[PDB]
Amino acid sequence: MTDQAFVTLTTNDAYAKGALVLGSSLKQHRTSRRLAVLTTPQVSDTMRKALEIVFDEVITVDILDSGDSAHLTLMKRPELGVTLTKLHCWSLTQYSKCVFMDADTLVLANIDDLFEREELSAAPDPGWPDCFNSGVFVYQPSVETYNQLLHVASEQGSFNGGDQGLLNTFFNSWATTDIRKHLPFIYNLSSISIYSYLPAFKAFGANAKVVHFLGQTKPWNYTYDTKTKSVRSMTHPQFLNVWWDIFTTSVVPLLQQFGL
Amino acid sequence: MTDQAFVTLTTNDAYAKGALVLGSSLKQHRTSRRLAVLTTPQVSDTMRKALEIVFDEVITVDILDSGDSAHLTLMKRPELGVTLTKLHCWSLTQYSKCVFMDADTLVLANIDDLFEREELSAAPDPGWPDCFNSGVFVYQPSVETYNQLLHVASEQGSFNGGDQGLLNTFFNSWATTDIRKHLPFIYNLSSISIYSYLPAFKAFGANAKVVHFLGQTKPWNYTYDTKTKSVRSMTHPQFLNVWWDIFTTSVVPLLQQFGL
Repeated sequence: MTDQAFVTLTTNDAYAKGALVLGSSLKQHRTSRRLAVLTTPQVSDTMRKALEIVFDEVITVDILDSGDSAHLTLMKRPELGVTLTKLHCWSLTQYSKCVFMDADTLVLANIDDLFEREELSAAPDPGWPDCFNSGVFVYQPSVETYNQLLHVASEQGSFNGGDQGLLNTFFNSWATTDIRKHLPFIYNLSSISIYSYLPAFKAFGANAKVVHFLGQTKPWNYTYDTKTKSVRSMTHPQFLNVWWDIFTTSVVPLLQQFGL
Repeated sequence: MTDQAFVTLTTNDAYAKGALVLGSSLKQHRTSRRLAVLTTPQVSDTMRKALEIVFDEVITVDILDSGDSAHLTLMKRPELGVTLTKLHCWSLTQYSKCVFMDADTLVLANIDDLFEREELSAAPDPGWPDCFNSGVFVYQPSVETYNQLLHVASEQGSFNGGDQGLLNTFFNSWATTDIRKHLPFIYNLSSISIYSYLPAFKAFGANAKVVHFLGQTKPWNYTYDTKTKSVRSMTHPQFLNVWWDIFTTSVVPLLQQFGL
C-alpha cells in the first residue's frame, strides 16, 4: 500500500507528457499503490508542478552532477545517461517493491496484481523473446542491487546501448527460470505487435492491460482532432486515442492551472 | 533411439529441397535418433527417392483422399490443408517422442537434448511472444491427441489460418506454465530476428542451434554462387550460405544419382 509503488521516469518535457498520462491512467483504474516519478533538472518547472499533482512523489536525479553516484560511470560511458538515471529506481528504498513503467506506456486496467510478483518479473520482448522488455518490470529497491547494476554498467556497459541490454545481462536467469517471472505479454503490449501481428492481436488483444508505445513516433508526436476524438493518419488507433483522451481531458487542463 | 525421431513435412518439391537439407544437417551433427518425413502425392518420384535415402522413414499422407481421417475436416475448412497434413505427425505412434521441425529450418549443432523435454515444448514466437512458434516442437505421438486436435480444427479452426494458431489454442497453458516447456530461442532462431534485432543477435546469436527461415523468400529462392560460396544480394547471409553449402555438397549430387 504505502510501501509499494509504480515508478516512472521523465528526462525531458516530451516524456513528462507521457508520465502525466501514465500516472492519470493508473489513478483512473484505481490503484491502491503510491505513484512516484524520477525527474531530471531538464524538466521544466511547469511540467514538474503538474507532476507534483499527479504523482505522490517527485524525485529529482541529476547524473550530470559530480555528487551523483552514477556520475563517474557516466563519464566512462556517456551514451548510458538515460540508463543510469533509470537505474536510480533501485535507490527508492522507501518502497519495499515497485513496478517500473516507462513514460511511454499506458494502463488500460487495474494492474495491482503485479505486486504479487518477485524481482525480477517482466514480459518477453518481441524480436528476441529470450530477453525481457524493460518497459515494465517488478523489482525490489535496494542500495546493494543499485551498486551491483552500476558496477556491471561500468565494466560491461550495455549490449544494446540502453537499459534493456544491461538489465537482461544482470537478471540473466529470466529466460530459463521461474515461469512466474514471465509477465504475460498483455502487461506490456508492444504497439508494434498490435498493428503488425493482426491474427494474434485479434485473438488476445482485447485483454490488453498495458500498451507500450514503441518505435520512433511517440503518442505526443501525433495530431489529435478533439471533435472526432481521433488521431490523424494505423489499423488500431484505439490506444493512441485513449492516450489522447486522457491527455486532452485530464492533463492539458491541469497544465493550464499554472498560467494563473 | 529407435523409438525417438525428428519429423518433418513436405507437400511439394520446393519444400522437399528444404527437408533434404534439414535431414542432411541432422546427420551432419550426428543425431542418434531416427529421421522421418511426411510426404504428399504431389511430391515427385525423384524427390521422394532422394527423401528415401536421407530419411529413415518416408510416410505418405493424402488428405485429399476420402479415406483419410482429416479429409472431412478439410472439406469443412479447405484453407487448413497444410495444417491438417502436419497434424498427422501425431499419428506416428511407432515413436514414443518426436521433435517436429518444419522443412524450412536448418540444424547447426546436435540438438538431441531436446528429447529430454515433454509435450508440448516449443520456443517463443517473435511478434507475439506469449504464443510458441510451431516451427520446432517436442511432442508425443498419440491417436487420442490427433483426434482431439482434429476436433478443435473442425469446431474452431485456426486463429491465424495456419498450424500455429491451432496448436497454441490446443496447448494453451504454454505461456503461463512450466518454464521447461519454453525451448530456448536458439533452438528455433527466426531468420527475421537475426537481420532485424542486430544487438541481441550479436550478443547471443553465436549459440544458435537451429535457424528458421521465415518470410516470403525461402533459401531455395536465392541465387547461389558456387565459386565464392555465397548467395547474391543481408547483414548475415552466413546461414543461407550454410544451407546452400549442404544443398550443393550433399543434396544436388544425390538427386543426380537418379538420372542414370
